[PDB]
Amino acid sequence: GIWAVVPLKAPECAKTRLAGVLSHAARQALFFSMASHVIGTLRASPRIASLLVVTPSESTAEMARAAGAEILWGPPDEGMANACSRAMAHIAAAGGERVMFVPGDLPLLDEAAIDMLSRAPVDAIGMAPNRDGHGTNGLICRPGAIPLFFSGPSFSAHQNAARRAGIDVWVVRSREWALDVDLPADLEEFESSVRDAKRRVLC
Ligand SMILES: Nc1nc2c(ncn2[C@@H]2O[C@H](COP(=O)(O)OP(=O)(O)OC[C@@H](O)C(=O)O)[C@@H](O)[C@H]2O)c(=O)[nH]1
Ligand SMILES: [Cl-]
Ligand SMILES: [Mg+2]
Ligand SMILES: [Mg+2]
Repeated sequence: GIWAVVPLKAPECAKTRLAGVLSHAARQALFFSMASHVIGTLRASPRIASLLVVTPSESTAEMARAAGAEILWGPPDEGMANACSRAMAHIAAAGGERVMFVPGDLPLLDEAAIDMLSRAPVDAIGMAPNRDGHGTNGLICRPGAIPLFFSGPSFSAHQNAARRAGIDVWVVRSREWALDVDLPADLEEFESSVRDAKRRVLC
């Protein structure tokens, strides 16, 4: 009985840390591409009972419904932590057993990745770090086990929240969880695994 929660911005103010290397339109294109991939991946997962997108944008909300998500309104520019917290409280009020927070910028995410994080015991915090190992690209818990600390040194914050509460932690590290696209270096790493995949799978 896992609810998946994908927080998503307005497309006109998405991936601001790529504004040096992509145009306004190139950032919208990458934002939508990655988000319907994340949403579509969770939607096809036999492990995801329900799928909620949190967004302030009619544009984002229509794309998300079309990909099969239910929609929760959030105000703009509150950050991932408060958008996920809003959803967690709605899901908790509504009887939700477990919730998995997944950002919309994981272009390599697969069924294998969802399955592994969903195999954390119900009474633990499941936690998937980013490539530099300071951030959090997935967390699954009982609604209300810890408060949320997404963005910045989030991995540290989550681990410390679990320690304080004496709650077990299951860390899941993989190529597919770790690469979120925020920075130019991140986009190039994405581009580079997509060329590897032409060669390995095709030629
Ligand atoms: N509804 C709502 N959605 C938002 C908002 N702010 C951003 N998001 C979404 O939260 C997700 C991650 O934003 P991003 O800039 O990639 O965060 P990042 O630095 O990688 O760190 C987050 C997490 O991965 C971590 O490492 O702790 C994306 O799907 C954003 O669109 C917002 O105020 N409202
Ligand atoms: Cl974004
Ligand atoms: Mg990110
Ligand atoms: Mg990140």
